[PDB]
Amino acid sequence: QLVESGGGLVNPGGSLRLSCAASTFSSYSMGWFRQAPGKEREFVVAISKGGYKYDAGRFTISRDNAKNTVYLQINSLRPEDTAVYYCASSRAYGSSRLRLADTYEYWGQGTLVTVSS
Ligand SMILES: [Zn+2]
Ligand SMILES: [Zn+2]
Repeated sequence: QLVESGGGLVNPGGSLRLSCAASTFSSYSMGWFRQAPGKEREFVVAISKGGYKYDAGRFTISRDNAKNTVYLQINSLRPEDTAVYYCASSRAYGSSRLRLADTYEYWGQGTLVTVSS
């Protein structure tokens, strides 16, 4: 029900906007996670149903309910940022449990971001 878009080749120090389009979006808290080469999964950032954000300050989140979309902005890319980025939706209200993958029920396919130069 979720599709991430926008990944690609990007420069260190650059900026990148990813989008996660949802197929009743307003009733879900939305989170972004990432899996880098080697690393295990990392929480990135989440925005609750109510509009409140939970952070892991280069990664920011907005939700356009009227476009059924959540955006991840990465400002000032770093080599650590090479990863597949996953969007996820949870039926939970906002809490620090939105930093945990186990809280989410629906997930996207991921979009790959490669920091290079
Ligand atoms: Zn914060
Ligand atoms: Zn809009």
